[PDB]
Parts: sequence; C-alpha cells; structure tokens
Amino acid sequence: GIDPFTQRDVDNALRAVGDASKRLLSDLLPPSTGTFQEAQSRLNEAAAGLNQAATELVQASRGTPQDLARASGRFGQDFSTFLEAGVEMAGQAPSQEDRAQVVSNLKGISMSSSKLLLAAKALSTDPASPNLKSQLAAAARAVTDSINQLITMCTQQA
Repeated sequence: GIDPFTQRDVDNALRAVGDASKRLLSDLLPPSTGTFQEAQSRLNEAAAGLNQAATELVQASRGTPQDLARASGRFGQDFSTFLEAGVEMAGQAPSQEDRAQVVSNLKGISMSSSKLLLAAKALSTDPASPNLKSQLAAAARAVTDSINQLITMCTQQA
C-alpha cells in the first residue's frame, strides 16, 4: 500500500469546492421553493461548520501535512453543503439586483475558500516554509470573513 490521504484530500477539496462553485453559481440553480427562512437557517448551520473547517486548516498548518489533509478533505466537502444552501436562498431572492448581489457575495467566499486550499496544498509540499503558515491563516481569515459577510446579509441587516 501507499501513503493514504495526504495529497488526495487537498485535490479532493478543490474538486468539491470547484465543482460546487461552478455548478451552483453557473448553469444549475436549486429550484427549491418554500420558505426563505428555512434556507436562511440551513445556511447558518452550514456556515458555522465551514467556519471551523477554515479554522482546522489554520491549526493544522502549524502541525503536520497529514492534519492539513483532513482539514482539506472536510473543508471542501462541507463547503458544498454551505454553498448549496447559499445558492438556494439566493435563487429565492425576489429582486434580481439583490439576487445578483447575494451571488456576488457567494462568489467571494467560493473564491477565497479555493484560494485558501491552494495555500494548504503548497504547505503540504513546503512544510518548512513558516511564512506559508501565515498566508494560509490569512486566506482562512478571508474565507471566514466572507462566510460571516454572507451570513450577516442572509439575516435582516441593521
């Protein structure tokens, strides 16, 4: 056997995040009709987990590439659930101006999460680069920022 789950997870994350970001923010839209607050709540629950997923990349970046693997594997996977909920409520937006706006926010976190993963991947091949830890933490902070940004907007913002 070979060394399992160390490089797969960092690519698998891009697989999940990338596909979700491309298939949901383009072409395919969740035709889920019902209560807006349901998708709102569903997004909130999902976000809370993804917030930790980004945190996992942070804690793992200062540990081992093998931790980064599981951090990557969850981050990409959980992002799907987050995005699928976000795009769902985005499609329920009555005004297309707001609809396009919320999609723009979704892109912000979709891109940032992708950009974060790239740092984790690089840190798996370059684990002796201390600066790359901080770059990862910075990108993770950006992801978490975008998550909270969208979550603040999904609720009635005052």
